Parts: sequence; C-alpha cells; structure tokens
Amino acid sequence: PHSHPALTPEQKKELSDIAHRIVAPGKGILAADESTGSIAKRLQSIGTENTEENRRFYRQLLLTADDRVNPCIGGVILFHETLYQKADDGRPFPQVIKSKGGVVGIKVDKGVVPLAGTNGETTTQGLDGLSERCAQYKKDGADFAKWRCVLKIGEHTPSALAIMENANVLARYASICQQNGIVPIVEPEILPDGDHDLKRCQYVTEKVLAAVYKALSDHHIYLEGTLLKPNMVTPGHACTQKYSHEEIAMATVTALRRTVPPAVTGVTFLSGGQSEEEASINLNAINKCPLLKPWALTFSYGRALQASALKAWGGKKENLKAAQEEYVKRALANSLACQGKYTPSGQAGSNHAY
Amino acid sequence: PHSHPALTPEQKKELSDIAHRIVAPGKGILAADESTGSIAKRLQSIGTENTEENRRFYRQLLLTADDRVNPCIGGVILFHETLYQKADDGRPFPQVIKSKGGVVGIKVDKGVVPLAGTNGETTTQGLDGLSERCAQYKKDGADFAKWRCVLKIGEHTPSALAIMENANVLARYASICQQNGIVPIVEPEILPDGDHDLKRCQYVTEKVLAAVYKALSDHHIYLEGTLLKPNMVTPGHACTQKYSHEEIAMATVTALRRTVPPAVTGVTFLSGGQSEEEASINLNAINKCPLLKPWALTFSYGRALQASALKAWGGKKENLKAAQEEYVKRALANSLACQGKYTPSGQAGAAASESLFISNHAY
Amino acid sequence: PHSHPALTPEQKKELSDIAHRIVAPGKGILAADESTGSIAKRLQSIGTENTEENRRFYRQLLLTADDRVNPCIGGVILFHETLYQKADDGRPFPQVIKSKGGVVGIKVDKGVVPLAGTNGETTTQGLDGLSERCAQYKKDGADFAKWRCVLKIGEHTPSALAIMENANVLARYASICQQNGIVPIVEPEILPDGDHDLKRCQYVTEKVLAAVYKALSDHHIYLEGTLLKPNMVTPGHACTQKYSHEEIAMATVTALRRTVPPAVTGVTFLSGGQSEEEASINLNAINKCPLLKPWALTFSYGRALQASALKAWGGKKENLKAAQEEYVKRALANSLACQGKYTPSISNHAY
Repeated sequence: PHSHPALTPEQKKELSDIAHRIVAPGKGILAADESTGSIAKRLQSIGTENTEENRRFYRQLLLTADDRVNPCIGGVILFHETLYQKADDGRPFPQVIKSKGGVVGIKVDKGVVPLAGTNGETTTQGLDGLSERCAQYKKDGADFAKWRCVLKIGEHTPSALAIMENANVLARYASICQQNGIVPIVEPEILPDGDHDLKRCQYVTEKVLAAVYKALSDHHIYLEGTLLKPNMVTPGHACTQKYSHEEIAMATVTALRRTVPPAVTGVTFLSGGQSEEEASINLNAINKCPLLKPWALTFSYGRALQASALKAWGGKKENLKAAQEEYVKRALANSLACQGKYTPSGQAGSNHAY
Repeated sequence: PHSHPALTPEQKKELSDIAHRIVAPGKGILAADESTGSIAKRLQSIGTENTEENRRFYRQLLLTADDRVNPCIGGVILFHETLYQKADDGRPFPQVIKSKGGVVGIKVDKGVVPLAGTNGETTTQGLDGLSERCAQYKKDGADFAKWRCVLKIGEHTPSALAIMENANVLARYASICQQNGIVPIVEPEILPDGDHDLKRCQYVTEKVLAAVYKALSDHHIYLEGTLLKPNMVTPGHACTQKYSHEEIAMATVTALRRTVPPAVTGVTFLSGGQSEEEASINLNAINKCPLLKPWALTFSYGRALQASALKAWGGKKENLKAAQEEYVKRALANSLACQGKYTPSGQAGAAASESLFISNHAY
Repeated sequence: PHSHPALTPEQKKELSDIAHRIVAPGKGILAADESTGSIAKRLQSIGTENTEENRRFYRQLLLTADDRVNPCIGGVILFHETLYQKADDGRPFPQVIKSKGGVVGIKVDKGVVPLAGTNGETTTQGLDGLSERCAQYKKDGADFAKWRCVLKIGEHTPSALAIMENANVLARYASICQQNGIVPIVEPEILPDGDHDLKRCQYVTEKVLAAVYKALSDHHIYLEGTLLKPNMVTPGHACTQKYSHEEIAMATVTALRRTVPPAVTGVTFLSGGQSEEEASINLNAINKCPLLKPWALTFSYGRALQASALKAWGGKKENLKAAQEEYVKRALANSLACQGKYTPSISNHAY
C-alpha cells in the first residue's frame, strides 16, 4: 500500500512526449520490423533472393519515400538489423526516419514459445537482458519498442493461463522499457483465425484487454507513457455471417471503451491480414464511430502499408519510384483514416446491442 | 475446465523416477553451481585467484571425493562451465557424478534483475531459449535443473507484486524443464537478511509457498516430478531473540505442512548462511520434528558443505586429500541429519561453526 | 508482509482439537442437515407428511440408534430446526449426540444463487450475519459448520469466475467460523452429472482444490482447524467408459495429494448420490490406495447412511428398530471403510 516511484517527473515527461509524438493527429506507425524469417516470405512472394542487401534496399525504399509521408508517419518500427543499416548516402536509417519527423522504434521480443498444458497456446519470450538492450537501443536512436503476444480464439482458448501469462509478460516488458526511456507498445494480438462471429471476438478482446491493464497496474506501469496495439474487433476469417465496417467499428470502439483507461495515449491497430483498403476503411469507420474515444485511434500497419509497394518493386531497382508511390498512397490514405477524413476519393472530401 | 495433457504417462514416470532418486533416503544434494563471479569470491577468500583451472580443480576436488559420499549424495548441481569440464583422467564431470551414483543437475537461471516500482525487490530472468538449453543439457547428462528467485523480509517486502511475479516465473521455468525430461527444483528463497523474528519468517514463508504452488498449478506443473528448495524457517540474521533447534524445526515443518502438497517428491533446504554445523543440526531437528511429513526432507547445501573444504584446500594441490576429507565429513553428517540420525561430536572444527552469512547472496 | 494474528494459540488449540475428534480413526460424519424442502422428497418417497413432528421423529430415530454407532460417528451435521429439538425423554438432540461421543455440526449456508453471465453456474450465499449466528450456535451446542458450494463439469464449466468466486466465499465462511470457535468444513462439490470421464473429473477437482486452498491462504485460514468435504473423483453419471473402485480411488487420492496441504486435519467425502454400498466400497478402496495420505480419509454421508433406514421406517413408529438397524449397519460398514477393512457383503503415473 506504499508507493515506490518507478519513474521520476522527468522520466514520465520524456515517455509521455514520445508517446504523443508517435500518435499526433493524422500520424500512424509503419510496421517494418519483419524479422529475417517473415521477410523471407515477403521477398519470395516477389521472387527476390533474401539477402541482406535486398532487405536494406527494400527498407530504404520505404524509409526514404518523399516528404508526403512525413505528416503521415509518426513512428517506424524496425527490426534489429535495419536499425544499424544505412541509406545509400551513408546516413543511418534512424537518422533518415528522424529527419522526416518520425520516431524510431525497435522490436525487442524474441518470438512466441509454446505453453505446455494448453491447446496450442503460446506466450512470448525476450525478457532476458532486455534492460541492457533497451539502454543500447535508446542510445542508438530508438524511443519506443514493440513486443508481440499472440492469442487465439478456439473452443478452449484464450484459456485462463494464456491470458494471465501473456498479460504478465507484457507488463514485465513494459516495466523494463520505461526504466530505459523507451515507450513500450503493448501488443496483445488476438488472431482473427476461426469461424467465430463478431460478438465472440468483442467478448474475448474485452476480457483480454482487462487482464492486460490490470497486469500493467500491478507492475506499476505508467500508462501515459505507453501505446496499445490491439486487433480490431472483427469476425473470424472463416465466419459465415457478414458485417459492415460500421458494425466492426462499433464493436471495436465499444470493446476499447470498456477496458482501455483514458490515460493510455494511443491505440495503434494492427491490420492482421486485412487488405490495404480494408484496413483503411475500417480505421476510418472506427474514427467516425459516434462514441466518445479518449485516446488516439490510428494505425501500425505492416502489409496494409507495404503490400502494393512490395509487388510494384518486384525486386527490380528500376521500379523504385513506382514502389514508393504505392507506399506513399497508403500512408496518405491511412493518415486521413486515423482522422476519419478518409474517402475512396482521396484528399478531397444502437450500441446497447454490443 | 479442459485437460490438455502436458506430459504423457511415460514422461511423468521419467520425471518421477528422477526426482525420487535425487532425494532417496539418506541422500542429499551438493550445490556447486556458483557462477564464475560468485565462486571468484570464494577462491578469493582463500588467497586463490579465480582462473578456469582453479575452478576446475576445486570442483574436481569435491566431485571425486572417496566412495563414502556415494550414499550421501543423490545429486550435484553444476554451473554451465563445470558441466563441460573434465577430470584429470579425461572423464567429463557429469560422467564422474553418475559413476558415483549421483544425478547431474544444472543451474539455468540468469540471475536476478530489479523490479521497477518496488523497494529493492527482484525477480529472476533466464527463460529465453530455455527449452533448447534444457534439451542440450539433457543430452549432455543433466537430469534436473535449478532456478533461484530471491525475496527479502522488510517493512514492505516481500510485496504482492514480488511474490506473484517470482511465483509465476518459477512456474514458467518448471513448465519448460518438464517438457524436456528435466526435473525442476523450484527455489523461492526468502533471505534471512534482517532482524525479524521466527514467526515473521514463518508467516512470509507460508504466503510465498502458497503463491508458489498456486502458480505451479495454474501452469499445469507435475508436482511429483519436482523438488522444492526453500529456506528453513528461522529468525532474521540480526534478530535479537534466540530460538532452539526444535523451534526452528517446528516453524519450518509447520510452514511446509500448511503449503506443500504431498505430491511434491521432496524438499531440499538451502543452508542460507548457516554454519555447516548449524545447517546439519537444524536439518536433523526438522527430520525429528513430531509432525507428519509426507515428503523427503533433505539438503541441497552450497556453503554448508564447502566451508571447511575450501579452508582446508587453501588453493594448494598438496591439500587435496585434506580438503576432500572435510567435504566427506560434512556430507556424512548431513546424510544422517536427513534421517534424524545426526548427533554432533567435536571434530567439525571452528570452520564448521563459523557463520557463512552473505547479504543478498547472489550466485 | 506483516502478520496480524487472526487467532490466538488457545483458539487454534480449540479448533484443532475439535477438528481431530470429528475424524478420529474409524470415525465419520452423519449428514442429517436436510432442510424442510430438501427432506420433502425423502418423506414423500415413503408417503410421510412433511411435518416438523415426523422430521423430529426421523432425526430422533437416527440420533438415538444404539451404542454400536458411537465409535463410528465422530460428528453429526444438523439443520437449524433440529439443533433446537428434543428427544421424547426431553434431552436436547445436541446432548444426545455428545453423550454418544459425537460432535455437533450445523449447516450455515443459505443455498446457491445463480452467477449471472455464466452457463448456469452458481455461488452460495449465507455470509450475512453469519458471525452472530455462529456465536449463537456455538453457545447452543455446535462445534463445526457446513457450507456447500456447487460446481458442474460442462462444456465451458466450471469457469474461471465460478471457481474463483466459490473459492472466495468458502474462505469468508471459514474465516467467520474460526472467529467463533466453530470448525468450518469446506465443501467444494463438483457434481457427478454429465458424461465426462475419470480424467476430466480428476483434472477439474485438482484445479478447484488448488483454488480453494489459495483462497484459504489469502483469507488467513488456520488449516489445522478445518476439514475438507470434496467429491470423490469419479466419472460422470452418463459416462460410457467404466472403471474399477481401485481406479477411482487412485484418481481421488492422487488429486488430493496434489492440492490438499498436509496441515488439513481431515477429508470427509460427500456421498453425492452414490448408493450406500457404492459409497462404502469406494471409501474402502480410497483408504487402501497404496499412496501416502497425510490426512484422515473418512465420510460425511447423507443418503449413503440413511437410504435403507428411511425405507425401513416408512413413517411407522413400530418400525423404529428395523430402521435403526439399517442405519447402524451402514455406520458399521463405513467405519470399517475409512479404515480400509470393509467388504461389500507403488505410485501409478497414469493419473
């Protein structure tokens, strides 16, 4: 019942300023932190040898897009490798991002591991020596981090154990980050896999987020110095019943209003499989939802921002401008969506049953 | 409400058989898993410099004592380095341990780290890639592991968070070990640091263990395939009030009977700074306590089994036989103590009666 | 991290002594705490009007059975009404029970109530004014109480909420009881209904019991001064797979060894609708199970001890002797069962 301040007024201030910059009006996050494992699938999809040079050139392609993306990208999440790579001009990628007004972020988890005794459920590792890594990363240009936990809806999941364990590990990770000046982005992703309907996802999301925030509270986490990266509340991929973006938005916002304390600075949704347009439309619907939303509701997209750019590139250097144009467009479309000003046009423009 | 078997019957049998072998009647554990930075302080206290060879020699000195320790030692806990070292005859240390009827154990935690928002409290790290390490250690002769969490008694400690967190990580560690055929030794140590009395320590111990076993249940841990390494219940190192060995034994067994399920194959106490003699006398009293004890109550001493040995070695090869003799004597004493058959003499020396206390013991 | 003594050494001694006397070697508990509406079905099956008088006579019939039951009965659970009734000779029932070497118990819960948001799960009520009630019952001859929580094995049950809430209310009830010198018997009954097998039941029993003991620890319960009344681990009623009494015994003892601290003074299994014979045979098997059991393993039977006695009685006073002979016989059988010496007429890792 006694307070033992984990952070000083100055440390809190720094964390809060960073979190706010990442989600400033009209800004979102570019999820370009794909590990060498997932980046292999990306490069293969366009027939491109997964070499370090190719990965650099590709990340360089997104990071050096023209100034149009500046007011769109509040932050960029990088994989360890990329954080130390440089642009052709010799500029460290973190410097590239900063000079364009973006905050640098780094993925710090070490993947999921199987939770024994459960039906295929997992937790996430990566806490060992995390404090030293954050201290280094901070010094090397990063101001926020990313840790991903994965939960799945099934006949017996998310189980009590999975919810509790994942919520606890996220708290530990957030705790270590704040001690090192790094704003932690809490990502408790509930996969969309399955044939469950919309209200099933809203139910599970509500229970998961409540556990997450109780856990952050127990570990004395400074909420204003954090961000939330959840799944939007949608029906299962295999769900036979169909819904409208207004329904998805109402369910999403409702689930958040019931669990996410207003102190949390911002919600940066993950696209989790949605098409580039789908992710933008849904995001726009969420911001236009007629309910009180006390936190920024923006994006933290990977493929929803890179899909077209990746294909337009095809690994061919002569397609650089074409590939960047595609990315720029998604950045602009999502910049409008996170403000609710999105339209297929472009720059020119109950709840009791939940 | 639905069982998703973590272990097959065959896996359980292997874990259960391993755990029982380690704490078979009359047998205990030698804790020689001190980290390079910890063992360095030991060798330093005897004018010996911390070098790979010195560390090897000392461990060999302990692991190759005469066949008299065989009945006394059920298992030996080693640090990563020692596990891959060899004896003068070329035999890997794990092989030496087995040839003497002992089970090989390995420490897998990566030390404690501070918990933000608390008053100097910690939790322990070491889960990352633990599964793969356990599979490798298993292949290299290890059958059980050890992980150490440290809690302290103070005005606001252990806190709710500290207790919950430490219990949860121990459970995660235990879960990964059993998935790799390794018996996890759960060590939730409550330091003796402080001036609190016996009942203060009994209360804290009961809360800690209750929390430990609820977490182990939550994580689907096979208790029969585990061992517990708790602190004995004693007053603070700086406590003014005095207690008899019978009182410490009563408080200890009472605390355990109130929190440890009968399924737990055994309890292997840490010496925690108690003198070699004091550690043996209490273990003896514990086993003589007039209460029902559904689990083996033995030792897992680090300091309490090496105080005299180190001093007798002093870092000189010619003192090899002398140092080993001191080790064998402590092991023999403790072998009896865990059977309630230990009766002090007067040959242990002043070394066995010396306090081995170390503030916030880290290793 | 600081202790605030809930009980004094004297209070602990009293509770501990009461707990031990109830489950002393060979002794068990007669569960005769059926309420008016709960006993209605019994009397109906024997065309006996449910009046206070017939209930008094029926209870008198059991409580005054000959001295052969004395070493068999360590305690008798009474319903409020009965605690205040007297035998024909004018002796209050509590006196009768105590004269025969038994301890008097009293049911204190006020029934189960539905837990909203769940698939038909419940919690139990009865905490309101419980302290005042315990002090009064203690003064009126009672030394232990009974409070029943019910859980069911289903598709989504027992859920985390059901488990947590029932564990918590049980702890509150235990806490209040111990403050009034009453030994609380903790009863987290997992119904046998359903088609689940033996493994399903064992798993749920283990999770439920683990939750019960954590709650008890959190509420500072003196375990030595308590008793546990759990369901035996058995397959569901609609289970097609069949098992031997040695198997359910192994599953029962294994579940208990993994969750019940040795400090608990005793385990008094509930009959849970099993037949008089099945309940006895199972308890016997449980006691013969080749595993270490650090607590007494006895009974707390209702119909398992009354079934034949009730039919023999039939509401006819001239049947007094025949009916008592039936109860006495089951009391003798179960006394032998909790000692593993009853006849109908190594650690296994497969659990």
